[PDB]
Parts: sequence; C-alpha cells; structure tokens
Amino acid sequence: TSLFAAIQPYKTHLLRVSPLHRLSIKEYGNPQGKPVVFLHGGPGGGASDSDARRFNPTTYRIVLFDQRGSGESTPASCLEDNTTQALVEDIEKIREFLQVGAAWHVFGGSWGSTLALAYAQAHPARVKSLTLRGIFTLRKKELDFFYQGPGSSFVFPEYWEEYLDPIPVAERGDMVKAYYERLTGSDEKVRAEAGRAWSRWEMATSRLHVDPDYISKADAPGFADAFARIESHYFVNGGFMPEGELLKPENIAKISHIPAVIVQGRYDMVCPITTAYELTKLWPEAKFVVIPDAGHSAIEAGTEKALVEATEEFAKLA
Amino acid sequence: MTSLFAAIQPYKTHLLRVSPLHRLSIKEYGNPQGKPVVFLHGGPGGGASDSDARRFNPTTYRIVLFDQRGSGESTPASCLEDNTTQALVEDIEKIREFLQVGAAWHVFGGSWGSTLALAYAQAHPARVKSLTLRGIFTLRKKELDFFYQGPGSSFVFPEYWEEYLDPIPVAERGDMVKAYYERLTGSDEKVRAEAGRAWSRWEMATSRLHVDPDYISKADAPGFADAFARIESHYFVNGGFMPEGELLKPENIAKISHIPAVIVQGRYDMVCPITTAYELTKLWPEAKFVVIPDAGHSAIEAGTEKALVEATEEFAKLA
Repeated sequence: TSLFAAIQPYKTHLLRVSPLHRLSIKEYGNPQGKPVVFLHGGPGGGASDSDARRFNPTTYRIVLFDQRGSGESTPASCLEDNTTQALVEDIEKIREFLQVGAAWHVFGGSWGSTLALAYAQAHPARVKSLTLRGIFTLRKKELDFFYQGPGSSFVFPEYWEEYLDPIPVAERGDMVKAYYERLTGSDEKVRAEAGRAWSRWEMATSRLHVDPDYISKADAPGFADAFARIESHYFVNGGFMPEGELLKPENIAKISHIPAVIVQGRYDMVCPITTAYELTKLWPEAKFVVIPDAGHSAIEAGTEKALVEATEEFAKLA
Repeated sequence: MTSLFAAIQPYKTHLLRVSPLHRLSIKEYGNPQGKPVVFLHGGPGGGASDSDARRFNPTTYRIVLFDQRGSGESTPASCLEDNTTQALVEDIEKIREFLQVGAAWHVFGGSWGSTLALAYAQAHPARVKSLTLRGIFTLRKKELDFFYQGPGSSFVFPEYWEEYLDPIPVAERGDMVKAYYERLTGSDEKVRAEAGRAWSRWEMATSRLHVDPDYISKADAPGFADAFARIESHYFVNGGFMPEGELLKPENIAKISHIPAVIVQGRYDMVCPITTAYELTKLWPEAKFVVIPDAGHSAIEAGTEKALVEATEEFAKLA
C-alpha cells in the first residue's frame, strides 16, 4: 500500500458554527507541518481516521472534519441551514479557529471535489493546492445519469432494481424527489428503508469489483440515515448553485493558477469521467490522471497510489 | 498464456450464391468429421476471421465460419440491397444444407452475433444443438440510444464521444444514427469515408476495458470501415428489421428455452451493456449466466475468452 500508517488524532475539537450546527474537527500528524484540509464526500458521509492516511504525518498538519449533520458533527442528519454556501463558510471558520495561517492545501473526492471547487472559487487566495478525485459538479445530467436513468442503471441492473423498488412506479419520473420526500417524511420505517436502499445503490456501484464490505455500510442506520438525507437534500436542490456553476469559465478562471491534480477512475459509475474530462478542457493547467481499471472510490488501487503521489508532490509547495 | 487453440487455416473455402445479388464466403476449419458448429460474426457487417476459429477444439469440431451479406470476403462488398435480419437468418439455413452438415449444429455468436443467433434459434429451434452467446445485443431502441445517441457510454468515454459527434452538424445531432446513415449512404465519397471511420472508431475505442490502439487502428482501414459502418447503421436505423423488443418477448424466448445455452457477459461492456443480458437471464433462467467482472465488450477480454472456450469444450459433449 502507498498509504501511510494508520493514525489517531493528536487533538479533537468541537466548533460551533451556527446556533444549530457544531462541527467535530480532528487534527493528525505534525502540528508544525504544512496545513491541509480534507473534505469528505457524500455529501453527509463524514470523515474517518483512515482518510488521514493519504498525507505524510511528518510533513503535513492534517485537518479532518465532518461537515454539517454528518459523522460526529451535531445535530446528526439535520437538514436545517445545510447548504453549499454554509459549508464553504464553515471551512473558513475552521481555518481561522485552528489558526493554520493564511492558506492551506485542500483535498477532496466526489462531493469533496464539489466542495473543494466551490471553496477555491470563493476563496482562491486561501488555497495552496487542489487534489481532486471523482469529479462531481451536481449538474442535472450528472445526477440524472446516476439516480434517474438511463445511465449507471445499465451497468448495474441488479442493484438498479433494488433501488427502484421502494418507489411507486407513478413516482419514478423523479427518483431524487421521491426519495427525498420519504427521507424527510414522518413515517420512520419508510425513512429508514429509503435510507438503506438509497445508500446501498451507491455502495454497490462505487468500485470496479463489487465490495461486500462497502455494501454492508448501508445496513448501518446511523450512517445511512444522514448519508441519504443529506445527499438527497443537496441533490434535489442542485447543490444550491445554478446549473453548471462550477464549470463556468469565469469561475474556472478564479482557480486556474492553483496547483491541481484531477485523479479519475475510467469506470467511475457514480461520477462518470465526462465531468472530469470537461473540467480538464476548461482547466488545462491542471494535471489529469485517468485510472484505466478503477471505479469511483478513493481506495481503488490506482486511484489511491496517484492520490498519495499528489500529496507528496504538493508538500514541496512553499 | 491463452485458452485459445492454435492458430488455424481452413481445409476448404466456398462461395455460395444465396440471392441474385449476394454471395457468401464460407470457410471450414478443424475436423471434417467433428461436431458441426456455425460462427456468427458481429457488427453487423464485421466479417469473420481465421482467429475466430480458435475458440473451438479442432479435433472435436467441424468449424464453419462465413461472412454475412456484404461483409468480409462475401460479395458484393458493402451492399445494402436485400441485407436484412430475415435474409441472414435464411442464409444460415442455406449454408447448413449446402455444407451437408446434417439436421442440426451448435451456434456461436457475440454482440450482433448473439442477435443473429437468437433470431436464428427462434426461427429454427430444431436446427440448434447449443447456444454460446456473448455481449448480448437485441437492438432495442434504448440499447442503440445508449451507445449511439446518449447519454450512456458517452459519459464513460467522453473524449471519443466528442470525436464521434464531430462529423454531424449540431442541428442533426437529435438522431445520430440517421445522420450517420445518410452520410454513409450519400453520394459524396469523402463524407462517406469520413463518416465510416468516425463511426467505426467510436466502437473500436469503447470495446475493451483498456483502450487498445490495435483495435482503434482498424477504423483507419477504409475497406473494413466502409462496410462495417454502412451495415451497422443500415440495421440500427431499421431496428434490426424486427419489432421493438422482439427477441425478448416471452413467446419467443419459450421457443428456445430448452436449448443448452451459455451467456457470457462483461460487466463493463460499454457497447452492449449488461442490462440486456441480465434481462434475458430473467426470461431465460435455464441459460447459464457468466458475468466477467473486469471485462468490457470484446470476446478477447481475458475472462470472456476463457469462459467462451469452456463453453465450446463443454458443449462438445452434447450428443
């Protein structure tokens, strides 16, 4: 493995960011190292100790946190005031609170790359580098390809069937809305059932080979409820941005000078390579790394290796 | 390191007239005394090659290869006149009798070849000893739209998708297949050549898990590319000359449900995605399903090929 040793944090924090929300923040590695912030995906997936393993513990001050309503951040599964703009501002609140300094490296995959791009475009001076994987910009066609069909539905038809099951046929015209309404409804069984099914779909389609250890995560109600509720919340709302906002030239120009690597699995069936590719066209300064036998996940062998190579190289930035 | 039998040349070649127009090149390999098997190449319009004979034990099988109308060495090259599914189906029968193979034979086909295999078996189930099928393709609208129209494979191979869109003015992009067909059958020769290359390239680029430059260069062969694209577009724009979903109708699946069969399907087949194969297995549970987790479309994907030879080896036990 190209992963550094398993590692526990040297400090944990609880930072209030609104009268409602409270973010769990965990610092790993060298307190004197180069500051880097990890943005977990989902949205609503939360971070874990293992995500700290992609950064050299001697070189980096590694900052992990769980975005609103996810992981250990409170209140769990809370959809009130849980928007892209809020999350973007939260990263800034964390940056100052931890006194990391003026700028830091940023690391994100999937929804994490969405937040990274939104953050960098809103505060390009705060970003030393961008290590991006499984590019996701929440465009309609992106979400339709995965949640609506036809799309990934054709490559994983057996799981697609499972995913369609909780939704009456008449409502199948908008899967995300149909799920969101159940995930936010008053009936608890359906909300749990919908959380599991929604989550399972993604777990089952996240790697080249179907991983039963990935799939069983949907059977954890704690994870599945927040994961599904927050995902469906953002997705049904277009990530609270105009269509294609992140890919507009005027916005790409704000971050075109920021040292960057895009690492993308060729067979990513959650966030297909067309989005990443399109980004590379708008942003040729960025380094493009396609993994020919990897799906979506960061732990695909080739993706992981390239990711660590990115953090290693970016540590040379002054 | 391969499950392929040795490279092999035919012991006899034939030219069989099947219409006033068409004339099929037929090539026999292996043991004249062996169990008869007919290989149906894909495309449609791709033609067969000597290498396709390598999936059958040369001691055990009488291996019959032929190029379907207008493809390969069959004449006239790239001819779209009287080139339909029904005609191809009847051709297989004309070959069967002509070669005096006997009452029945094994059938082997992938992609368009599985389409022809299914059509053939449904029309003459008594003539089929077994069915070895790969990359299932039944020419449904959603199948053709997923690959040629988008969104679909377009999302996984965006750089090649762009190349494929390029020859077509954007106002015509609403129906890619018709826009291609009209160019592929137009009077302007450059456009026709250009369209043949681009259409063919798209498929070559998307046919294996790893992009194979040796596959891709085949589109740069105008001889191949012109017939390949013309015939593909011809059938596709015509729905394979069958009602929507004809092959998958229960009453038709019932005609072949008893026929020993194996479906071998690549999980990441981006030309003929696994949903079709999967749906077939639901209608046809008697059939043996083999999914290859790291294979795309092509028969030569490592796992697909291995499973294919295992199928011919096992089916050779059939009395």
